[PDB]
Amino acid sequence: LALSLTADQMVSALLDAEPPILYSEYDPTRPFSEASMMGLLTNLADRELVHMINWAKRVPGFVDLTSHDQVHLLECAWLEILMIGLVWRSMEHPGKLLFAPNLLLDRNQGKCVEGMVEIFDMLLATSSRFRMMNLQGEEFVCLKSIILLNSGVYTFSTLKSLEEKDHIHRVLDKITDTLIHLMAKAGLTLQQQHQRLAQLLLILSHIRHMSNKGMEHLYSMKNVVPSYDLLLEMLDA
Amino acid sequence: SLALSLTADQMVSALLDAEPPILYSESMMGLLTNLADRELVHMINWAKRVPGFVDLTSHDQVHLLECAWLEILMIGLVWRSMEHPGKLLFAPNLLLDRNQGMVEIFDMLLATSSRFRMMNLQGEEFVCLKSIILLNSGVYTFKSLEEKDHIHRVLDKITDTLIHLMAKAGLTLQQQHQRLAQLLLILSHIRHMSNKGMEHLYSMKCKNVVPSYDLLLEML
Ligand SMILES: COc1ccc(N(CC2CC2)S(=O)(=O)[C@@H]2C[C@@H]3O[C@H]2C(c2ccc(O)cc2)=C3c2ccc(O)cc2)cc1
Repeated sequence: LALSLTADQMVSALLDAEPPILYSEYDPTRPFSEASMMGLLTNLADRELVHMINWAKRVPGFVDLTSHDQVHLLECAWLEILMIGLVWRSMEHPGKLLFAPNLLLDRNQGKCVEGMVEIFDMLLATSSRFRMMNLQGEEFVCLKSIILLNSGVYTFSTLKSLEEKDHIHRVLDKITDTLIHLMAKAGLTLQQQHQRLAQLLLILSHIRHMSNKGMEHLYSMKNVVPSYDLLLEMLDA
Repeated sequence: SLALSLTADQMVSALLDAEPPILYSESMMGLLTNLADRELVHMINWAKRVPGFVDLTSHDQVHLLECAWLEILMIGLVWRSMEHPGKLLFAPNLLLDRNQGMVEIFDMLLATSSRFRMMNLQGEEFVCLKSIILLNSGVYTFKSLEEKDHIHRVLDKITDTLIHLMAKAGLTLQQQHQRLAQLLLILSHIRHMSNKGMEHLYSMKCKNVVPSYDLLLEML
């Protein structure tokens, strides 16, 4: 059904699929230690993951994939999705990261965990870049769906496999069409439309980078990462 | 900036003419390190000819190269291996396949090579993509505000260059932006491959081959 959506139907589907805003655990002891703060973020992240599978099942075209390739895309994308959501929540709070409405952290609180100030600096800079470009909500939900479909597609010798990759790349093309259509409705010229598209997609490489760093530093300290069976369990419900 | 007055055809001509030669190979990590060592010297001199790159302070040029150096090598590899399905053409005399492989990276590099082949990636588009990698990889990690604004204009020029090439080649508008999106989403997998390779380099204890900031400033 996904490839039959017009642009505006794609936007509506994605908007209505949006996950809820969750709160951090209430009145934790502050200030934080390294362990306690990581406990809070791990607890929030784990609760956001249930809602991210609900959201992914509603991304047009996702369900058409085999459960195996659904899990694979979520394994590859889950941190990038958590991170772009964090950056979007944080746009209107310059200098700060809004992990939850009750958990707004300034730069110097990232120092609690050993090398998580560097990722904080990267998330803040991305939020400024979104604020500069005046990223629109309809653009964000498109970008977040691109992350889900694109991040894992390149590491899927059966003929079945080529069919899903083509189906991926067809949905991605449709979300590209959708992004362009929103820009044209906004009133951007063709040249501005092309430049803004590239410039939203180029930011995705940095979000990949941040995600890879996040994992990397995490390890240099592991089991907290969600397992295949866990993602696959949650999917089957 | 004369970079910002360039037409699409001047931009391609500048990048095509700055293309480094394909070098030859002459322990498998030793061979690759020797090759990469020689590849680097050409990449600095190539980066200096990317339009709008020398208008950056030497501090910012180094930061971009430090961020982008392994993505640039990797995309070169993928481009050389594109007509050798199943194999990676590290050099005309060092063509390897999966068995010789670091199997994780190899399969990611091969999948990237197959994607470029599936899309019929053109050499004019190739050079455009490497320039983007160089200018985009470290711009978010950065006087500072004039610098970033300059880099985003040059990036807009390369976008215009890519779109112009497609328009010539006969693609419709819808095919043009779809084309542009597919090329740019591949860059995000190249960044991922660079990160994997980078942590792997350190995992195998060879964290000395990563050119440092000072080394790049010196070569520059
Ligand atoms: C035996 O163990 C291994 C562990 C890893 C690998 N890797 C990829 C495996 C092949 C699929 S890799 O990602 O670490 C790294 C990127 C690419 O392959 C390596 C390499 C390089 C870079 C600088 C060095 O000083 C030395 C090696 C690469 C490279 C060099 C030149 C070039 O033009 C293009 C790419 C290989 C062997």
